Amino acid sequence: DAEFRHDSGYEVHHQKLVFFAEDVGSNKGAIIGLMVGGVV
Amino acid sequence: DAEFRHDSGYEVHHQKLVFFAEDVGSNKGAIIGLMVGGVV
Amino acid sequence: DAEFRHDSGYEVHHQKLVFFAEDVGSNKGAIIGLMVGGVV
Amino acid sequence: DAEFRHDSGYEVHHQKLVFFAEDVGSNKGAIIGLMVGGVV
Amino acid sequence: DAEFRHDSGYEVHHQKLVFFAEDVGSNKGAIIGLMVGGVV
Amino acid sequence: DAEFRHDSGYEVHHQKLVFFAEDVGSNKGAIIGLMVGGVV
Amino acid sequence: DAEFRHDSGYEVHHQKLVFFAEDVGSNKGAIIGLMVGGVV
Amino acid sequence: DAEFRHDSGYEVHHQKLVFFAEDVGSNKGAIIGLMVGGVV
Amino acid sequence: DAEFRHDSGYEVHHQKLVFFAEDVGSNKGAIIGLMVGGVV
Repeated sequence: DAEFRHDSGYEVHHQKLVFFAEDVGSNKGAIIGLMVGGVV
Repeated sequence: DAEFRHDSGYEVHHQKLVFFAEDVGSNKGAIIGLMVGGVV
Repeated sequence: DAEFRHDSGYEVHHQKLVFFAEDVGSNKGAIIGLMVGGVV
Repeated sequence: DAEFRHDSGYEVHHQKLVFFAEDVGSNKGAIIGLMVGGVV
Repeated sequence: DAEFRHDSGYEVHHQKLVFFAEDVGSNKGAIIGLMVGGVV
Repeated sequence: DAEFRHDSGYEVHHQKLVFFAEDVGSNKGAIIGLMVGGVV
Repeated sequence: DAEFRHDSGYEVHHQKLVFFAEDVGSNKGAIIGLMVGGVV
Repeated sequence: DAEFRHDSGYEVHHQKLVFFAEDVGSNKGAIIGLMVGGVV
Repeated sequence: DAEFRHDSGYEVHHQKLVFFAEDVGSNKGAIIGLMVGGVV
């Protein structure tokens, strides 16, 4: 029979990162625009 | 028979990150725009 | 029978990076534009 | 006679756009920053 | 007589665009930074 | 008589574009930086 | 004797700027993102 | 004796700028992204 | 005795600029990305 267009394209994400493990916390500047595991 | 378009595209997310483990808490600047595991 | 166009192109991502493991936290400059595991 | 500076610069706007006419409503991502007919 | 500076420079805008007329609505990514008919 | 500088330079804009007329809506990537009819 | 890490990095700011001294107030556009003497 | 790492890197700022001293205020466009004396 | 690493690198800034001293304020375009005395 007639088969119309089927919607799809499911997203799936799973990261695993380490940030600032062993480090002093002196007067650090301003860090930004930082992002991971995804878009926008 | 006639089959109309079926809606789909389910999202699924699951991260695991480490932030500031062992570090002093001196006068740190302003960190922002920080985001992970998702969009926007 | 007639087969219309089927929608597809599902995305899937999974990284694993290490950032700033063993390092002092002196007056570091401003780091930005940093991103991984994805687009935009 | 003496003529001081006259204030002016009146704004006027009038658009006409079509957004999402005939389209399924599956799991669409997040659209933003979208704006028209004006500033800011 | 003496004629001081007259203020002016009136803005006027009027577009007409078509966005997403006939298209399925599958799992579309995130569209942004989209703008027309104006500044900023 | 004395004629001081007169302010001017009025802007005027009017485009007409077609975007995504007849096209499927599969898993499209992320489109950005898109802009027309103006500056910035 | 043993001397643990001492917290420090005190901030201090003091500017002095002039904005819009002698100027008419016609239909000025929208100015934003304007900031000084500090971060964020 | 044993001397552990001392936290430091104090910030200090002090500018002095002139903006728009003697100028008419006609229909000026939209100025933005302007900043000084600091980061971000 | 044992001397661990000492945190340092204090920032200090002090500019002095003149912007738009004597100039008419006609329909000026949109100026941006303007910044001085600092980073980012």
